[PDB]
Amino acid sequence: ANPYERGPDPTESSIEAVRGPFAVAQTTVSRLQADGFGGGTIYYPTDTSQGTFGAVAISPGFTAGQESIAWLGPRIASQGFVVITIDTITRLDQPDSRGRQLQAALDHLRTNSVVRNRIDPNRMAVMGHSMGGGGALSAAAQQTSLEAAIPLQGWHTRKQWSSVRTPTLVVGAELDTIAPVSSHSEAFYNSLPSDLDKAYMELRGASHTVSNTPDTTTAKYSIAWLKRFVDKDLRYEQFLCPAPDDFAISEYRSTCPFHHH
Ligand SMILES: [Cl-]
Repeated sequence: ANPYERGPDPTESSIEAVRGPFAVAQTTVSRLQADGFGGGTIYYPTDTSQGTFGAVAISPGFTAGQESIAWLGPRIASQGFVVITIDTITRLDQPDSRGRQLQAALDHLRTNSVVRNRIDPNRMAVMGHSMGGGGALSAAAQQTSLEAAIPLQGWHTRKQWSSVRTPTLVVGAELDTIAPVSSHSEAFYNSLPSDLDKAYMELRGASHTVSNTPDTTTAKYSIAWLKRFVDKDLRYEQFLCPAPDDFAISEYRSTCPFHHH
C-alpha cells in the first residue's frame, strides 16, 4: 500500500472542485520572517489523521505580486498539500533568483511552527507563473530531490533542461505573446530528458494571464500531477494517461505511461 495516498478515490469532478476534501487554514510569513524570499501565505490541511503531506511552493512572475497566483494556494492545499504562495524579494527578480526563492520558501516550511509537523520534508514540489515558472525549472535543476515541477507559461532565457530529474508538467498558453510556447514552454519540454516522466499541456485560446485567475484546467491537472508525483499516487494517473479530452487543451504530449514502483 502507498503510505502517501490522501483523500477519497478521485473523479474528474473531484479534481475540478474549487475546494478539495481537506479543510484548510492559513498563516502569513512576513517579509521580515522570510529568509531568502519576500514572504508568503501558507495554506495547509487542518486534519492530521491521515498523516503528513507533501509541500509545494508557488512563485509569481515578473512585475507581479503573490496575489497573481494566490487562488492556487487553497485550491491545491485542500487536495492534501501544504502550499506556500510567495512574494519575491523584488517584483523585478529574474528566473534563477526566483528558483532560489522557491527553494528558500520550501526550506522555511521545515522550521515554521505552524506547519513543520504537517509536512513530509522529503516530498516537495515547485510551481510558478511566467518567470516564476522559469524559477520552478531552475529550482528543479538545482535540487534533483524535488518530486514535481510545474511551470505555468514559463519564461526563461535558459532553454536547455537536460539535467532535470523531477517529473515536470509544462503548461503553455496557445496564444501567449509574453512567453510564447514555441520559444519557452515547448522548448523546455523538448529539452527535458526523453526518459523523464513529463507532459506538455497547451491551453486552447489562452493568453499569458490565464494563470492569474481561476482556471479549472490548470488546477485540475496541477492537482493530478502533484498527486501522481509528490504522493506517488497511482489513482491519479488515469487523468493524465491517455491524453485528456478537455476542450480547454489544444495540445497534449507526454511520456505516458509514467514510471512507478
Ligand atoms: Cl499574452
